[PDB]
Amino acid sequence: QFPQLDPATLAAFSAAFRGELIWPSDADYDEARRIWNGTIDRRPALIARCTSTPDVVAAVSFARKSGLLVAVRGGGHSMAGHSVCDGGIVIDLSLMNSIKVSRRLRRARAQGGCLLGAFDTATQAHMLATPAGVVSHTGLGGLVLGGGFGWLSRKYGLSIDNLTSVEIVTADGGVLTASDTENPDLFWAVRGGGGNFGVVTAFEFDLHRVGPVRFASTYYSLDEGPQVIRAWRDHMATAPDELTWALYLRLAPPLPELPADMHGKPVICAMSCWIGDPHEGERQLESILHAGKPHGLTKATLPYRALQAYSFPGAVVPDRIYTKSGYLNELSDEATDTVLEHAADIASPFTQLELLYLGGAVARVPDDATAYPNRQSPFVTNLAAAWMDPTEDARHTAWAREGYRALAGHLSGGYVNFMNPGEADRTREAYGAAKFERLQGVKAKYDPTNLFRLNQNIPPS
Amino acid sequence: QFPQLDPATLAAFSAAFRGELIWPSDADYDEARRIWNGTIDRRPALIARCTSTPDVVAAVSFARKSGLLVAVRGGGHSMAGHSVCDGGIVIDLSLMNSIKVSRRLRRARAQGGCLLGAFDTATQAHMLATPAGVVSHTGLGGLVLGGGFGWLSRKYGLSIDNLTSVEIVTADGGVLTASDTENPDLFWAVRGGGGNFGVVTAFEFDLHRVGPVRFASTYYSLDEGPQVIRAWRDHMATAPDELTWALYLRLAPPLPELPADMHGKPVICAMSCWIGDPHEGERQLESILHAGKPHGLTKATLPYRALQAYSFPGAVVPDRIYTKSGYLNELSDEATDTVLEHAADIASPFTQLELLYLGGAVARVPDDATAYPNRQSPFVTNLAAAWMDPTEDARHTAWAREGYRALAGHLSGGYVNFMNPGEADRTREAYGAAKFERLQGVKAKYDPTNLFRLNQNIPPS
Ligand SMILES: Cc1cc2nc3c(=O)[nH]c(=O)nc-3n(C[C@H](O)[C@H](O)[C@H](O)COP(=O)(O)OP(=O)(O)OC[C@H]3O[C@@H](n4cnc5c(N)ncnc54)[C@H](O)[C@@H]3O)c2cc1C
Ligand SMILES: Cc1cc2nc3c(=O)[nH]c(=O)nc-3n(C[C@H](O)[C@H](O)[C@H](O)COP(=O)(O)OP(=O)(O)OC[C@H]3O[C@@H](n4cnc5c(N)ncnc54)[C@H](O)[C@@H]3O)c2cc1C
Ligand SMILES: O=C(CC(=O)c1ccccc1)CC(=O)C(F)(F)F
Ligand SMILES: O=C(CC(=O)c1ccccc1)CC(=O)C(F)(F)F
Repeated sequence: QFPQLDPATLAAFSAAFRGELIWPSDADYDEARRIWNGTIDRRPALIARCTSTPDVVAAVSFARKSGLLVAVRGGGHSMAGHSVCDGGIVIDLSLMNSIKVSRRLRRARAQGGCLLGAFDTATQAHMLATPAGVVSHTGLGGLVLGGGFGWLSRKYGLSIDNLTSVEIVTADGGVLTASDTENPDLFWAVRGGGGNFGVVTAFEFDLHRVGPVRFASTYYSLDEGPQVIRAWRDHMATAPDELTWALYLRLAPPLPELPADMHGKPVICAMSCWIGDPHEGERQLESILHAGKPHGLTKATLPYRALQAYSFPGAVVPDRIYTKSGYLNELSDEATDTVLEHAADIASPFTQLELLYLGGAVARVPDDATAYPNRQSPFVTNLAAAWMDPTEDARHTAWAREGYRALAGHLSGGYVNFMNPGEADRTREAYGAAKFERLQGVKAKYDPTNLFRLNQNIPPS
Repeated sequence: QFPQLDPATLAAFSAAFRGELIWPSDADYDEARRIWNGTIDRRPALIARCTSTPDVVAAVSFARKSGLLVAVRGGGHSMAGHSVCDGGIVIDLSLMNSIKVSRRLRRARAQGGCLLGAFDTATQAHMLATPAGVVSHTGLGGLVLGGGFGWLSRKYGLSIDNLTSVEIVTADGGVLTASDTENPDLFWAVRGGGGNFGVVTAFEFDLHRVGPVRFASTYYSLDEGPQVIRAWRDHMATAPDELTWALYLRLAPPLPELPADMHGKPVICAMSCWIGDPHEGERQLESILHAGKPHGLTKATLPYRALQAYSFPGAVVPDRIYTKSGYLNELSDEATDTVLEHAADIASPFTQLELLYLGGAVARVPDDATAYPNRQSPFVTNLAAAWMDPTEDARHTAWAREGYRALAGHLSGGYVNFMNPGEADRTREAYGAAKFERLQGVKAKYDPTNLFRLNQNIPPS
């Protein structure tokens, strides 16, 4: 926490760095070191808030020279706690939030510290968008490096499927460009390979015109769980790419649109949207809403920016979280029953057992085209425990691990961006052997000393 | 646009500036010089995209030494076209979008180029907010310096009512902090006096906790205008601060929630929200939704960030705009009829005649406490023509001027941030004589040469 540093290499860093430095003695240190996963309580020797690419070069080089463990932070959403370290340096990108958008080229260049909501605001000024995650204050950086999925993904692919280049700072302090035509081996690896290869300071995306979206959210009783889940699974198998429909098993929020009868009881929350014409969307959504008897139905026609901002309306931000996630190639009636049993046990009002259906454009990309594994598995399930009181940690964590073990014969792979702090050992199985090995080769080339290891780490071959 | 610059002056600027320059021969120049108001077609000698406070110091000094007319650009929303100039320099802040939020202090520091949606994203990560306008890609900078109102204003005031300090670069290249206790004269003047005093590079705000908001929008036939507008004005006179209710008279958008037979015909779109508990909001919104026969009702409980992203769901971004706006102290039956007559003539599908009710917290601040005038007028009307085809300019512009002139006996003052490119002469009546004199005094002190004059301009002394 107070390691001895070399005064000469500290002063050279300071001279070369235009951003802000936050030391352990500083008033803002305890807030600056907090990340969204509040179970993670670590104490860096230094937080370096970078403001440009040359800042990130100076910070990488200073870390390498001084032997400080490197954490990189974009939006601080790491479910595994990777964006903070004990006794090392946090290369904190959160002030590097600039976005340039060309309407004529349908292109955006976003800095590596952007939040999604900043990005979506900027592109939507021109009625443009590209796929990203569903919660606005997530970081672009970590989300994209792992793949990135959300409402636009069935239609337009993963975030990475719209990424045309990056600017990246490597472990040796060099600044590279990677694209299809420049360092393409690195360009393959960053599209799914996390922060293993360097600090991405700029991302360039192709964009799509996305106008108003018909959206619906409704809640179903768990008494109708099997019918509603089976309807969802069957429907999604043949659904237009334009339809996205997700199920969140959770206690019913105390909202005025729901009867007070249901508040605080486990329910299915179904969220759906039509990426396309809203009149068509109204027809499509009406056709799926009666999977069970709907309660607390909200339907609206939203700019895409508002769809992105919608998830989720609650009164309190959860402090502590723990997640267990995997993909499924099929969701059987037996797995459905398992999901429903484990959902009925949910204790916290912030916890959700999520059932997502990807496929569509995501699955049309060939498997070997990027480092993102599992494109062909259309289901994702995430036991997303969240709560407030640290004395409850063992109970919440146990719930998520029990549900995972019960589902484990159905599950395959894992999204690197849903891994928890204990899941370092899941990397090889997440990627599979052929991808894991190709990534190790890229690692050997670009980060042979594994300078960047606070991630779902790929050691160099 | 191709002026002769001094090589020593230019070189000095180059050495001190770390942002991006855009020259007239560059491929991105025509896109970079476009502003939201597409009727404004100007060709600067240089666009300087600043990335830091020192960048702005360098651009200001360069402009002063070179005699280049200065445009300052935040989000580019100027109804008057002030953020681009022929032959001068645009000090372009749009890459200065960083925001730091302290949850524990309930404070945000935001750079002068931020978009609202970026700010709201950042504060909402903590369930915090402060008031700002209702269209997410508006710039923070110009909106705040003229006062800044939106959904949170009846409860929490203008943006400026939550401002605690600014960092500002003045005409002589100096960097100052202004606050209640530091350069307080300047701090008075920036709260409502526009960009007249310098380039604001950072704004610091107090924040509030703002959880889910109950929201409604519904459309009434314009045949019910008399009763709807009467209900609105009478209800708002005694309404809780928590209620905000605005009327947009427009052609009905072709949305699936509306019957096809109302598409494209004159209606009143009413939008309302309760800033407070959502069960209470449901009861309050239900009580006002029958001002006329409601059609196309949308009711939702939204995160405040989604409320901010909502305005407005349309499929096309209007290229050309023209606004005429004023305040009213009261809204008589005869003014009501005048508005309704003028609204029945609307031609473009993007044009709206807006009727806002402010009051609440905005009117509880003493009139002399900031440079914002007209606090005690609760009504704002804005004839906001918007269209696509340049051959239609004379027609749309006439509609707006005609409605304004018909209302002018009822109107007082004017919001500087709704002024059109032809309204330079409205500055003294907008502020009133005492405020305008005090502002000229502050101007003589901080901008004695009127270097910053692309704004609703206050000449010194
Ligand atoms: C509430 C919430 C909702 C989410 N929803 C979705 C969703 O809808 N879809 C989805 O796909 N994912 C989603 N996620 C998961 C998310 O993709 C991961 O948590 C992601 O890693 C977050 O990125 P970040 O920059 O915010 O996180 P951080 O904790 O800052 O970083 C995560 C990892 O990326 C690295 N990193 C970050 N920025 C850079 C960079 N610029 N260059 C190099 N390395 C970098 C870090 O070193 C770390 O290894 C969500 C997360 C949260 C917490
Ligand atoms: C679609 C739309 C919706 C709007 N809705 C609302 C609303 O709900 N509420 C409301 O109050 N207003 C609203 N407005 C009006 C708005 O407040 C003004 O248009 C505002 O001036 C825009 O600021 P900007 O930075 O985007 O514009 P710009 O055109 O970049 O700047 C406008 C003025 O401010 C100066 N300037 C900008 N940034 C700075 C800075 N950092 N320091 C010094 N000078 C600066 C410029 O020199 C210029 O004089 C809206 C505008 C638009 C176009
Ligand atoms: O739902 C998500 C995951 C998701 O990406 C998604 C959700 C709906 C539609 C498309 C994609 C965010 C979330 O709450 C999580 F906890 F899982 F992280
Ligand atoms: O009509 C508005 C709305 C506005 O400021 C407002 C709207 C609702 C509540 C409080 C304030 C401004 C705007 O976005 C426009 F450009 F059209 F003028």
